[PDB]
Amino acid sequence: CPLMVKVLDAVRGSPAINVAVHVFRKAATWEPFASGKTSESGELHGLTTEEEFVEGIYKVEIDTKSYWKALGISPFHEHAEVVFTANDSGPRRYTIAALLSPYSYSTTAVVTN
Amino acid sequence: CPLMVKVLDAVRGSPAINVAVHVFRKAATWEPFASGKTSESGELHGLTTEEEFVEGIYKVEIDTKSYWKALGISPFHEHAEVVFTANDSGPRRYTIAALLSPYSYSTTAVVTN
Amino acid sequence: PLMVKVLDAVRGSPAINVAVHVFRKAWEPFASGKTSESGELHGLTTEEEFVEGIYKVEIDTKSYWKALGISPFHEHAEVVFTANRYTIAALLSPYSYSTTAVV
Amino acid sequence: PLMVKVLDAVRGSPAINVAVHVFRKAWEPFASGKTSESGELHGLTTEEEFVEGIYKVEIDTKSYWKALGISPFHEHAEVVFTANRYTIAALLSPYSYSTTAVV
Ligand SMILES: O=C(O)c1ccc(-c2ccccc2)cc1
Ligand SMILES: O=C(O)c1ccc(-c2ccccc2)cc1
Ligand SMILES: [Ca+2]
Ligand SMILES: [Ca+2]
Repeated sequence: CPLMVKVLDAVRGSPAINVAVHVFRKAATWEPFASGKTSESGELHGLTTEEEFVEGIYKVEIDTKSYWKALGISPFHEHAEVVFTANDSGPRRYTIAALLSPYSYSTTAVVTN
Repeated sequence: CPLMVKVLDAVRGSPAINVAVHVFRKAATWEPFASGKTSESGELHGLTTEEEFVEGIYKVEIDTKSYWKALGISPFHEHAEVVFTANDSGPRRYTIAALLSPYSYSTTAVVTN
Repeated sequence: PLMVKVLDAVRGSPAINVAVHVFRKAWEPFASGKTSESGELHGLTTEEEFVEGIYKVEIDTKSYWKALGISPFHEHAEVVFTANRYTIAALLSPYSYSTTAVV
Repeated sequence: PLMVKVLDAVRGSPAINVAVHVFRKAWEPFASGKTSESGELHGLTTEEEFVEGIYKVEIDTKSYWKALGISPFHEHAEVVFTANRYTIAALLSPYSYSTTAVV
């Protein structure tokens, strides 16, 4: 799946591979929810399950800093942090897509069902 | 596949479904090369083949105008037109991704092999 | 030393009267304001105050869209960077945003 | 009536000395120039000349990246719109660009 993240690299013209993604959910403060790394295709499947993914405000943080530093590029953003309310009118499936540059990022959401 | 196009809609939070995509190749003027429509997932596979996709300058035109008009939205851009040299140092596979808004578009490329 | 600009990709206009909050990591509130008629927010800080460190610029996009009658995806366009004149620009759509920094 | 601005997302700077060509559909060349130190190109046209119609703004991004020693994907960031003050902004990366219009 109900939460998928896809990341692309604007500098290299590739997927952003092995980038850390942390998801938090807003507590009664940000409580850890799930995390993972992108695959060779830039995708991260299997973050969560239908049973774990409840209504709430979620924060997806993509660790852009480590990713650029590891490629020998200077990162401006510390991380790319997408915050949204999920499932408020019923369960949906979300894809969070992000395009990364050293001084910019773009992000969109696809919401289904 | 060697040329794939993926389109997303920033207004509706969905794939851009059934959007016309025309590809031209620069002639000895823009000669028609291939065209198609995006699927229910926003993707257009099967534009061309390894044997047809030669070196050249290619223009991918995404018909944003028809797409917005059909949804009852006012389009500013007539079309989103990505122009690139392909295969100059050998065959590669290209994915052209585009994110559409009425007054803006973002596009990136993923290049493999 | 720090300017924020916000643009609306759906209407093709500056995003007016948008709340912008800036935090510095000790998140200490650091500066805030509302966008002008041009989509720009000047006068956030001073050179004396704006020291190197890690800043978050949080733009209240949700309130913006809701005032226009459009249901938005995000709570805010939130933007986190290490410092060390900065213009932070945000381009808004209901289900998307892009941000950049020009230094 | 028509301004073009170009930003570099890799270096976090204005894109300086970039060629910009504007065409009007009869493609008739209509206006052109090079970006200034601020990444902006003013003085392209006049209110008398800038009539409603379909315009292409073509930004010579390839030459820009090549001067910096970076191999670029695109030939140009080309941008096509129906008119009817316009600022057309382009944010450049080697394998990507975003463009917007603020009217
Ligand atoms: O693989 C995808 O579905 C995909 C990933 C990223 C994008 C994207 C394009 C431009 C800006 C931001 C994101 C589009 C499609
Ligand atoms: O008017 C400006 O200064 C400006 C316009 C657009 C952007 C921009 C931001 C994100 C994506 C594309 C363009 C930045 C600055
Ligand atoms: Ca609810
Ligand atoms: Ca060759």
